[PDB]
Parts: sequence; C-alpha cells; structure tokens
Amino acid sequence: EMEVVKGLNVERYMGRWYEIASFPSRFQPKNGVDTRATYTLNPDGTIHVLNETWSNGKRGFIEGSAYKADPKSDEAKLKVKFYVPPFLPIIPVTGDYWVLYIDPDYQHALIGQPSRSYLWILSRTAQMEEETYKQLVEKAVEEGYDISKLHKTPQSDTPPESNTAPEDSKGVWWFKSLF
Amino acid sequence: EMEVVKGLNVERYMGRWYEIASFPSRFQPKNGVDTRATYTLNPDGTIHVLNETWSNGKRGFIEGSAYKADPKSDEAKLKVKFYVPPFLPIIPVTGDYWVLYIDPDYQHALIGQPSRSYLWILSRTAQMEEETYKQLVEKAVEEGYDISKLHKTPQSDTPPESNTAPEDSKGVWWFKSLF
Amino acid sequence: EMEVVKGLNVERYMGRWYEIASFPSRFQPKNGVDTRATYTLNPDGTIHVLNETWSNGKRGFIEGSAYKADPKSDEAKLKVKFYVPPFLPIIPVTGDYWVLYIDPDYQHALIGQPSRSYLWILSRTAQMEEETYKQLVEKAVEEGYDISKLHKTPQSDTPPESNTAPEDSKGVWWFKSLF
Amino acid sequence: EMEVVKGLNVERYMGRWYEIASFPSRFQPKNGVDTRATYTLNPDGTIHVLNETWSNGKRGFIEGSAYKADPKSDEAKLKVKFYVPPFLPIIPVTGDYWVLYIDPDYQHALIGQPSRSYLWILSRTAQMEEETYKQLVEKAVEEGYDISKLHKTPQSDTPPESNTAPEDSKGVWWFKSLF
Amino acid sequence: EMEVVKGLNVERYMGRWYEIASFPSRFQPKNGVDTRATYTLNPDGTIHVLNETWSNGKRGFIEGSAYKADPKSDEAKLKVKFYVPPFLPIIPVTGDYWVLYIDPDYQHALIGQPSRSYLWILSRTAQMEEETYKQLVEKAVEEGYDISKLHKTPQSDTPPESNTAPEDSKGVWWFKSLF
Amino acid sequence: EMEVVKGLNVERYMGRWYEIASFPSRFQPKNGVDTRATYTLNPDGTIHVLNETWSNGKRGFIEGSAYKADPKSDEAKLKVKFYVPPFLPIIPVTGDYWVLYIDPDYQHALIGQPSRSYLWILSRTAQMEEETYKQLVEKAVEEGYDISKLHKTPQSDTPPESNTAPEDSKGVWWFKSLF
Ligand code: HEM
Ligand code: HEM
Ligand code: HEM
Ligand code: HEM
Ligand code: HEM
Ligand code: HEM
Repeated sequence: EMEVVKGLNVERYMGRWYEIASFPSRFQPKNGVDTRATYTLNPDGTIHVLNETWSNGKRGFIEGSAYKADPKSDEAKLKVKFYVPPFLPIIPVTGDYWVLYIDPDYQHALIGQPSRSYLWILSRTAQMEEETYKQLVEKAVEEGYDISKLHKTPQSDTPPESNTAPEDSKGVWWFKSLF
Repeated sequence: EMEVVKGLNVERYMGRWYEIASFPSRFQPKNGVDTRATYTLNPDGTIHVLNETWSNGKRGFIEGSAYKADPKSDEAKLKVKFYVPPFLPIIPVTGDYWVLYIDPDYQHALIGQPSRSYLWILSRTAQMEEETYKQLVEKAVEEGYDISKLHKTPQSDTPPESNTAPEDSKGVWWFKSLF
Repeated sequence: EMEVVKGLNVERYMGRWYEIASFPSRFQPKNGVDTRATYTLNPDGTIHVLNETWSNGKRGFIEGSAYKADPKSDEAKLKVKFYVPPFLPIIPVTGDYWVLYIDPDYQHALIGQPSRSYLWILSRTAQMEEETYKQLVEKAVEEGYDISKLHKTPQSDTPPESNTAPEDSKGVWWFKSLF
Repeated sequence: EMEVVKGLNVERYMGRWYEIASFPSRFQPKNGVDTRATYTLNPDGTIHVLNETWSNGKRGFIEGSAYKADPKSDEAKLKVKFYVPPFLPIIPVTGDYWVLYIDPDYQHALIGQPSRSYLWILSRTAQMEEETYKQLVEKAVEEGYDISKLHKTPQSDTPPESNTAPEDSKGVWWFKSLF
Repeated sequence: EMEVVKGLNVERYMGRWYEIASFPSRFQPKNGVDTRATYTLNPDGTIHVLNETWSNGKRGFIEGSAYKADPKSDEAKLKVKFYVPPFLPIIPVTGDYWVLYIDPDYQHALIGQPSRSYLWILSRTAQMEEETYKQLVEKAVEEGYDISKLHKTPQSDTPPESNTAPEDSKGVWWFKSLF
Repeated sequence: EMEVVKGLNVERYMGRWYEIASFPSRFQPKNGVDTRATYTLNPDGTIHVLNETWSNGKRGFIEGSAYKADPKSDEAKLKVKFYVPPFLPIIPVTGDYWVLYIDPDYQHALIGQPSRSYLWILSRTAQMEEETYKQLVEKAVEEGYDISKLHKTPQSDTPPESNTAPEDSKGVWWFKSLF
C-alpha cells in the first residue's frame, strides 16, 4: 500500500508543472522534450489537464480531466480521464494519478500509481536542483519503484510558447451532447 | 408567418455578438458560460460563423457558414450550415437563422425560426440593459414563443480571450477537395 | 531527366515562403489566396512543413514533413509526407519535392517534380519582381512544363496573421505511439 | 391527433413485410426496388429491425430496434432507433413508428407518424391486391396525408435472397460495451 | 506461476468450442447467450479466431488471430490479437490466452491468464457434463482464481446458425496494405 | 497507344473470373490465393464489381463499380471506382480497366491500363491451359509490359465458397443519401 499525501491544496496545485523525469505512459511520446502539464480548476471542482511535449521539434498535446477517486477521502488519489484517439475522441480511458509527495511550497511533486508502472517527477522550474531531484527519486524507491532506467526529460533553456488556455479543441462537447 | 427584418446591413451585422439568452439547439452545450458568436463576411458574400461557449471552464467552438435562403429576397432569412461531427466533419447539417428584430444601431438582435424551437437574444455588450432585454423577450412572445423557461446565459465580468480569426481548423477543405 | 540544385543550404532554406504561382496538387485548395509555406528544421534533420492558404476567407492548413530522398546525394530531391485526412490522419501520402532553382540569396525558388504535374514558384516576398517571375517561369519551360494555364496566386497587401510554431495539431503522435 | 391501432399482437406482427409504397425517410434510398423489413422479437421484448432495399442492383440494409414509446399504453406507438453512419455507428437517431391500421389477419398495415412526413404501406405479399391498396391509401388521407406523389415501390416477381437472421454486423456491441 | 499444458496439438484444437462459463473480457458482451469460438489453422501456422455471442437476440462477433507467445516453447501460451473498434479497426490490442487444461480427447478446456482476471471453460458440446464442469472449476481454483461469481453462459437447445468461414469482414487487409 | 478490344459483349462478360496472374494494384493484397472477381450488370448499365482474395487463410473483399470511360466509344475502356477505406468509405478512387484481349468464347481475358503499371490475366477456369497462358503473356509484351516478375496467383483445387450476391455491405448508400 502506498503513502499518498493527505489534504492536498487543489487551488495551489494548479498551474504549470514541468516533467523532470518519467516512466512515460504507453501513449505519452517517449522521447519528449520540454514536457509540461498545465492544470486549471474547473467550476465544478474537477481539474482540466493539458499535457504537452515536443516530439522531434513539434508540439503534441492532449486535453483531459482529473478528479478525486473518492471525494470523501483526504488522500490525494486522483483519476485522470482522456477521450482517445484525439482525432476521433470516442473511447474514454482512465488511470490512477496519486500524489506521493509534495513539498510545503508546492514547488515539486512525485506522482505515481499502485501498479508501479508509471512515475513522474514534476517541478515548477524546468531546471530542478540536483539534491532535490535525488530526494524524490529516493522517495520513489521507498514506494517500491525500480528507478534504474529512469532518464531525465530534456528541458530547453527557455520554455517554448504555446496556448495553454483551457479548451476542448477536438470537439468532445459534441460527442457528449449526444448522450 | 413571422415578421423578419428587411434590408439587413450584412457588413454592419458582422463582428462579435454575445448570447444574452437562448433556447439552445440540440447540440449547442446547454449550460454554457460566456457564449458568443463571431461573424465575418467572406469574399463570396456568405458569412463565416464562429460560435464559442465555455462548458465547465473549457472553450468549445464550432465553425460554420451562413447565407441567404433566397438571395433575391430582402428578408433576413438565413440558413446556417455546419459539418459534423467536428472531429469527422462529413455530415452537412443546416437550419433556419431568421433575424426577427435588430435595432437601428445594430447593438442587439432577436434570432428565431419558424419552428419556434430555438431562439437567441444577442448583444454587442455581454451585459445587456434590463429594459432592452424585456422588450426583446416581448418581441419573441409576439412571434409565438413560450418564453417561460428562458434563462439568461451567464456572462463573466470580462470576456475570455480566444483566437477568432476565420479558420477551417478541422480540415473541411480536404473533404471538399474530394468532390 | 531534371536539373535539380546541388548542395542546398537546408538551414538557410527554412522559414516562410509565399507561393507566387502554382499548378496546385489535387488536394491543395485551388483558388487559394495568401498561400504560404513555413519550414522548420527538426532536431533529426528532417523538415517540418506547414502549408497555409485562405479559401473564401478562411485559413486552411496542413502539417507534414520533408526529407531527403537519398541522404547520400547532394541533389535537392526531397519527399514530402502527409497523413490524411487531416481529421482522421491514418493514410500516409508522399510525393516528390525537387528544388529546380534557387538564387544565391535564397529569395526565390522553383519547385517541381519529374511527373511535370505540379509546380510552385516561391518567394520570400509576397510581391515578386516581374522580371524575376518571368525568369523562373522560363526555367520551368526549360524543364518541360507547359506554363500556358499558370495563374498567379493572389496575395494580399499585408499577410494575414497565423500561428506558425511547429505543431502536431491533429494528434499524429498518438497514431504513431501505437506502432 | 392520429388514430393508432390498439392492442397490437407483437408476436404476430413479426416476420417479413414488403414495402408496397412509401414516402421514404431522408436516408432511406429513394429509388429502392424489392424493399422489405424483417422484424424479430428480442428476449427483452424490444424488436430487432432489418430493413433492406436494392439500389441499382445492390442490396443495402440497416439494422436497428423498435420499442414501445409508452409501455403502459395499448396504442401501437413505437419508436425506431438506429446507430449511424452504418460504417461508424456512433450517432443514435430515433423516430416515430405508428401502426395506423392493420387487418385482422396481419397481412397488410399502414405505418405513419404525427409529422405526416413519412408513410409506409406494408404487405406480407410483395404483390398487393389493388382494392386493398386503394383502401389503405384512403386511410392515409383520413389521417391527413397528401398522397398525390405517392409511388409504388417496384417489387420483382420473385424476392431476392438475403441473410435475414438477427445480427449486429457493424459492431454496435463494442461501442455499447464502452458505457 | 501457472501450469500451462505442454505440447498442444494445434490442428486438433481447431474447430468449434462453446463457452460454458466465463469471466468475460471488458469488451466481450456480458450477458451473452450461445457464445462460441471457431478456430482455423492459417497457412502460416497462426490461428484465425471467430468469437460469436448473441446479445438480446442479435449475433455479435469479432475476428482476430492467435499465435504462440514463444514459438520455441512447448507451453500452450498464446496471444490473441484484435483490431478495434470493429467499425474502424485501427487499434491493435493483444492479451494472454493460456490453455491451463485440456483432456486427452480435446473435448473440453480451461483457458486462463497470469493476471487471473479472465477465465473461460470451453466444450465441444454446448451442454457440458456436470461432474466435468466441476472438475474444471476446481482446476481454476488450483491456479488461484476466485470462482465465487462465475456464472454459466446460457446455451440454447440447438445452436444458432451463422457463417463461420474464415473472413476479414471489416477490411483489415486494406489498413495493413498501407504499411 | 494500346489496342483495346472493340464491341465487348457486356452481358456475356458478366459472371465469375479467376485471376490467373497479376501485377496487383497497391492496395490489392499481394500474396493472395484463390483470387477472383464477380461482375454483375446493374439496371442502369454500369457493372457491380466484387473482388475477393484469401490472405493467409481469410477472405478479404472489396465492392465497387465499373463503367464505360466514354459511352459513345466502342473501345472496351472502363473505369473502376471504389470507396475507401472499406471501413470508412468516404474517399472515391478510380482507375483504368482496359480489356486488351478476350477470346471469342469469353473464357479468358487480358486486362491492362495505359500506365503499364498493373495487369491481370483472367480465366473462367481457375486452372488455365498453359499454351493459352503463354499467349496472353505474349500479348502483354506486345503492349509494352515487362512480364519478367509476373507470378501466377495460387488457385486451390476447388474454389472456396462465399456469398457473391451484389451487395453494399459497408453502407455507401448512406453516405450517398447525404448528397
Ligand atoms: C507532467 C506530465 C504528465 C503526467 C503527470 C501524466 C500523467 C498521466 C497518468 C497518471 C496517466 C494514467 C496512466 C495509466 O495508468 O493508464 C496518463 C495517461 C495518458 N497520458 Fe499522460 N501524463 C503526462 C504527460 C503526457 C503527455 C505529454 C501526453 C501526450 C501529449 C500524455 C498522454 C497520455 C495519454 C494519451 C494517456 C492515456 C493512455 C491510455 O489510454 O492508456 N501524457 N498520463
Ligand atoms: C450566438 C450564439 C448562437 C446562435 C445564434 C446559434 C444559432 C444556431 C442556429 C439558428 C442553428 C440551426 C438550428 C436548427 O434549426 O437546426 C444552430 C445549430 C447548431 N449550433 Fe448553434 N448557435 C449559437 C451558438 C452555438 C454554440 C456555442 C455551439 C457549439 C459550440 C453551437 C453549435 C451548433 C451546432 C453543432 C448546430 C447543428 C446542430 C444540428 O446538427 O442539428 N451553436 N445554431
Ligand atoms: C508553398 C506552397 C506548397 C508547396 C510547395 C506544396 C508542395 C507539395 C508537393 C510537392 C506535394 C506532393 C504532390 C504529389 O506529387 O503528390 C504536395 C502534396 C500535398 N499538398 Fe501541397 N504544397 C503547397 C501548398 C499546400 C497547401 C496550402 C495545402 C493545403 C492546405 C497543401 C496540401 C497538400 C496535400 C493534402 C497534399 C497530399 C495530396 C495527396 O495525398 O496526393 N499543399 N504539396
Ligand atoms: C418497410 C420499410 C421501412 C419502414 C417501415 C421504415 C420505417 C422508418 C421510420 C418510421 C423511421 C423514422 C423516421 C423519422 O421520423 O425520422 C425510419 C428511419 C430511418 N430509416 Fe427506414 N423504414 C423502412 C425502410 C428502410 C430502408 C430500406 C432503409 C435503408 C436501407 C432505411 C433506413 C433508415 C434510416 C437510416 C433511418 C434514420 C434516418 C435518420 O437518421 O433520420 N429504412 N425508418
Ligand atoms: C470462447 C469464447 C472466448 C474466449 C476464449 C475469449 C478469449 C479472449 C482473451 C484471452 C482475450 C484477451 C483479454 C485480455 O487479457 O486483454 C480476449 C479479448 C477480447 N475479446 Fe474475447 N474471448 C471469447 C469470446 C469473445 C466474444 C464473444 C467477443 C465479442 C463478440 C470477444 C471480444 C473480445 C475483444 C473485443 C477483446 C479485446 C478487448 C481489449 O481490447 O482489451 N471475445 N478474448
Ligand atoms: C480479377 C481481379 C482484379 C482485377 C481485374 C482488379 C482490377 C483493378 C483495377 C484496374 C484497379 C485500378 C488500379 C489503378 O489504376 O489505380 C483496381 C484498384 C483497386 N483494387 Fe483491384 N482488381 C482485382 C482484384 C482486387 C482484389 C482481390 C482486391 C482486394 C480485396 C482489390 C482491391 C482494389 C482496391 C482497394 C483498389 C483501389 C486502390 C487505390 O485506391 O488506388 N482488387 N483493381
């Protein structure tokens, strides 16, 4: 069983996070550069998710949602939900998003899941302090991850520009109006 | 039979209109916030239509066209035409867009259709003067609408930003190049 | 056999090119205005391609790639590759992109292919000097094109604005993650 | 208001019906030959619908469902439900299917709807007796249809063969397993 | 670790198998009746798979493939592979198909997988002898399955008719010709 | 220029033809076995086309149409037309189908096209007499084909069974009802 943070400040968790390192999900592009997530609090309390990465020089992105697995619990156990393929978004896919650690200043976080398949180390700065990085990697070991093949995500000196306003660019609203 | 405005100044009707209230079409998201339309005059005299709304914090939009149902008539009876689903835009859908009323300054308008199914009250300002709102609602009653369940569309204090340049973002041009 | 330029400076060829005139490909919209291409050098040495045109007042675009047909050759024989339809990008299509001529200052170019089906005259300025235009048309005749029905692409006095950062807006990354 | 038959014997209504004449729905092929419906009672009491027609020599078909609009009512007011397009069956469409008349022997029937848009005269025999045909046309007039442009559906001397076992050939089961 | 049968006679395993009971996969319809699989040996030694079930009176099916996870091994560890959705078969999905037990006469079999998620008891007869059924359920317990909620698949007295010749009815051949 | 047969007896050309050998089109499966075409005369004089082949033990097929390139000409220059992909048949593709030779008894034929890209030798019998085969190959050489890599299509001793009644199994009728 995993130790997930309790009492996450959702408002404060919003904004931009850079992926410092990750065991990417199956469909997350594997040799991404400048990978980042933008989180926005929706009016109903769920979270809008914009994940972005640069694959061989081109921005790719996916829009989705995150929400509490059990609203009555104080554990930071979320689910993320996407509609795929992006160009025909009719298949809902979900997965576990557990905040294993976050510092008091909400500057870096360790994201994991009970399967120990995937893992992300996030930072408000694209260039993370090295001792802090090692501490979060060690925290992943405490939770039973094998961090042997964990490689850092390349981050440019300056972050590339993009539109990160919350949007449904693929038209999921139309598919949902059907039902 | 409905009294539609005659001799609409199409050039002057272009630009941004906020939806103050509406009996939304079946696929227009029902609890939209900050709903607006942007109209642009195309070189061939048809109208490019960008409708936008914010559903639970996310921008959703559709691009389409409007044109005169009978070009030889001076009645403001338009058709709107969209290709749906937005993510596979192969089905053309059309409907009636009748300007039932517009003021001399082109600042607010009542849009309806002979089926009396759907209705929109539009304004150049997101915050419409209350007596003017009541007058346009009364004009809808004169045309036989039941305005009992008509609710105002929530509008933020400041309008959210978006790209409203005229675009074919889903690739309808490719589908039309086929034929 | 065609005389293709040798030793193209790929870095220098990048950036924005306006289409002055063209025998458009089958799916390139035929009565385009303000047609332009933006080329960006990818980290792996291939070229990101953004082609844009305005069809009846609306921006339409396609994102693709260009690369050397034979990397060991010094001939500017490229292939362009797109995934179509844009709204369901599962079909890879390729074609020949041969730089038949470019001036020492990289200010205008003649693009063709051995089939003599399609042809593009490109310029860093949307308004090309008339004697230079005639010279490139004559160069196409030297390569066996019939330039009788070649019409110039209309270009506005000022170029319309668009986002030309390199992007995969349709989600090809997801389709490629599958394989 | 329409006079719909009461107390329809659903079991007895099952089987094959030939379309003798019809004001076809928008997507029902318009110059069909040998048009027929096959109805089968499903275990849950709904009706499986297979409609077939021959368009220029080729069998086309659609599979769908019919069920009672109000189960507590004894009026033969059904809804039919299809998932379209057949090759991407993600859009549910429904419409009214009202049995306006059926003879005691369940040998011919008049199908209509309150919109008076569409109409079908059905027969267990592809070759319907002429006086019986005229009587059912007159029954449609009693319900307010304009039968002026009603043309008989061509029926061959012998009915073409097809597989009419109840099937989900397009894979709707997979789309429904998602939800 | 699971005890899988060794030295399966693939030729002899071919033909029709009825599903007597199952913990159905996520997309296998859950309240199926008359569920069966037909296996055919392909020229290259892989196995063509046709799974069929009747959901509320309608035949639904999927075509796929099975093959050896490790050809050099004598363990009956197969993978099954399908392209989904059936109506747009562009997503390859695979899963484990392990023959946990088969009797010397190839008349009944227990199919499972190391995840212990899904389970099938198969029989050449739709009506399986009760003591034999209990023995195979016990064999599943030996492999660590919780058989508490295992319900038998309803099987009609006579099997429904269908076309079980090996076919690619959805056009996967076209998608594969692309690559 | 090619010598195409004049005055083809279309009625007599209908029925089943086995492909004895072929330079397959790009999307025709390349290692097909038991490849055959079935042609049926439609009421409007066009030809329904069912092509079938067995790829690694599974039937794959495509339905399309053939018609006269110039109805006023007596040359057997046809076009074939298909809608692809079969599972989303929205793209019309056409190509040339020229009968280069047919014997007086309508028992074997040579099909080609001016591009000399593709070629088919057809026979009413799956097992073609060897001297007749050589004569038709020589006829292809007379028309400028390089027959060096031409391999015979494997044909079983007995032809596999299939449904060859004329059908629109993918629902093209629905896509065409739209327009
Ligand atoms: C800060 C960076 C990211 C974080 C923290 C993150 C987190 C997650 C998590 C927890 C899941 C659930 C995985 C599972 O258990 O199935 C997931 C799935 C997914 N992610 Fe990411 N992700 C990130 C970046 C990205 C990027 C850059 C992309 C693509 C542009 C992406 C695309 C996807 C997709 C498509 C899925 C669903 C895959 C499926 O259907 O199984 N993610 N992500
Ligand atoms: C000023 C606001 C709007 C106006 C005046 C307006 C007007 C109309 C009209 C007159 C129709 C034809 C309806 C019919 O008779 O079938 C229509 C249809 C449609 N509208 Fe809107 N609309 C607005 C906002 C929106 C928004 C925000 C969306 C979605 C983002 C939207 C999506 C659609 C769609 C998808 C259809 C076609 C539905 C169908 O296929 O039946 N509209 N609109
Ligand atoms: C500077 C302007 C352009 C240049 C130099 C250019 C060049 C090319 C070339 C060389 C090809 C290969 C053609 C072949 O042999 O099959 C091609 C194909 C294609 N182009 Fe363009 N192009 C331009 C503008 C555009 C624009 C504005 C569009 C649409 C927005 C477009 C859409 C396409 C598509 C969809 C294909 C693939 C068509 C197919 O599948 O056959 N192009 N282009
Ligand atoms: C005995 C013959 C038939 C009967 C009684 C019948 C009846 C109906 C009815 C009552 C509707 C609802 C229409 C509405 O109000 O929207 C409908 C819709 C439909 N029918 Fe038929 N039909 C027949 C034949 C066919 C055939 C041969 C086809 C095509 C092969 C077909 C395809 C459709 C489709 C696709 C729809 C839905 C259209 C939409 O989305 O609006 N029907 N049919
Ligand atoms: C004798 C009966 C059956 C057997 C032994 C069987 C076996 C299997 C197995 C071993 C898997 C891999 C599951 C995994 O680990 O992901 C699978 C997946 C699947 N089965 Fe079945 N199956 C049967 C019946 C059916 C039927 C009747 C259907 C639908 C008509 C069906 C549809 C599917 C689909 C769509 C998948 C892939 C699901 C996914 O993408 O995860 N199966 N089957
Ligand atoms: C007697 C056997 C066959 C004959 C005579 C034949 C003939 C032709 C011809 C003349 C074309 C036009 C090619 C072009 O110039 O683009 C064509 C295209 C095509 N054929 Fe065949 N064919 C046969 C078998 C098949 C089979 C077995 C299949 C697949 C099951 C098939 C699938 C296709 C497809 C998909 C196209 C269109 C490809 C494209 O979009 O370019 N054909 N066929």
